[PDB]
Amino acid sequence: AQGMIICNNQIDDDQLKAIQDLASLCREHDGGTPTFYNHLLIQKRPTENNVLYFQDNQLLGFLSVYFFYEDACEVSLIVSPLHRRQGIAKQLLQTIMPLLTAKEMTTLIFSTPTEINDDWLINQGFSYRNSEYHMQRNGYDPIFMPTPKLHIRKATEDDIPALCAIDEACFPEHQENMISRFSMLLNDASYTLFLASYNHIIVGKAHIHWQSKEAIFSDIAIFPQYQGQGWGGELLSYCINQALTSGKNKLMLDVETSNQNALHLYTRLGFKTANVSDYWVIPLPQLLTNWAL
Ligand SMILES: *SCCNC(=O)CCNC(=O)[C@H](O)C(C)(C)COP(=O)(O)OP(=O)(O)OC[C@H]1O[C@@H](n2cnc3c(N)ncnc32)[C@H](O)[C@@H]1OP(=O)(O)O
Ligand SMILES: CC(C)(COP(=O)(O)OP(=O)(O)OC[C@H]1O[C@@H](n2cnc3c(N)ncnc32)[C@H](O)[C@@H]1OP(=O)(O)O)[C@@H](O)C(=O)NCCC(=O)NCCS
Repeated sequence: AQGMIICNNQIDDDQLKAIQDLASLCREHDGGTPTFYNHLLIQKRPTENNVLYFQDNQLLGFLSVYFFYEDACEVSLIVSPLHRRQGIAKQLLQTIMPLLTAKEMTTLIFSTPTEINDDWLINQGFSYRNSEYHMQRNGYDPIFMPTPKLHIRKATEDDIPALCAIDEACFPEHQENMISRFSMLLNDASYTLFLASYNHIIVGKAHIHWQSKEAIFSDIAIFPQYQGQGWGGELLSYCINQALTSGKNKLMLDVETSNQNALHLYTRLGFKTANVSDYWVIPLPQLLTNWAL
């Protein structure tokens, strides 16, 4: 008999592959997994945010907290489907709550696989917020496009006013960091900000972040006034074919949404939903009375 609880501030390489093996076992049974931020896990973070639960040399539970907002934190938590309703989740949370009360936390955000937990979550005071589709296009075949009607080019530092017009109309979350954020993106060769123009009028954009064997798509936008014309599909088509020409076949795209109709164009250019996570909110004091402290 042996139980062991490790609480640290950085996931080492072998711990990471134990965590990924446990997560894959949960994907086997749950149809999906919570959202993990691997770059944050393997980073030396200021506090002890990771909790690993072992039983006879076996990783059975894992929790990590991410401090994104001010009074809110995101929690990714998994327990071996073969060892559930044994209190492993309350043990992991008991471990982390001293850190949470010290940071003055008031609200917890849990990422969860869809459907399977809906009824007991809502019956315990959790509130659904949104969902996230982690998409991948893995085919080697390019997109065969009709007559191109857009001119598409890499944005230089001289397209900032157009980039800021696009952001103002589509990405209000960057309002007051926008010029300085663009100045760094445009002077980083691992980022390509594609500008789409129809008859010399700029109609939208899309970002590609190049990695050594992947390409990460983000910040796709067509102005609402221009969204009927087929330009969103042409722009994204062009970016896909650019990544394939560049020798990257793992194309990533993450979409936060509460309705699946925001997936129509992407799935139709060959992206598929590799994982879906739901995000539920609960007041911290309510969680520690429904779960014994
Ligand atoms: S201020 C602008 C804010 N930006 C966003 O919210 C970013 C995400 N969406 C977009 O930038 C545009 O909605 C995209 C997805 C690029 C579509 O632009 P377009 O409307 O120009 O693209 P097409 O005309 O080529 O495509 C029409 C086809 O696909 C589905 N569609 C509409 N809206 C979406 C969204 N939001 N997500 C996925 N698919 C979407 C449609 O089926 C639309 O086709 P129909 O002919 O309308 O059936
Ligand atoms: C829930 C999970 C995260 C931990 O489960 P666990 O170790 O089985 O949790 P516990 O045994 O600590 O039980 C704690 C509270 O679970 C709630 N809970 C867990 N599973 C539940 C279920 N299937 N139905 C109702 N409540 C459940 C209860 O309040 C349980 O309380 P009780 O048994 O004392 O009444 C596990 O089901 C899992 O890893 N699921 C997949 C990942 C996921 O959904 N993460 C999101 C968590 S919000």
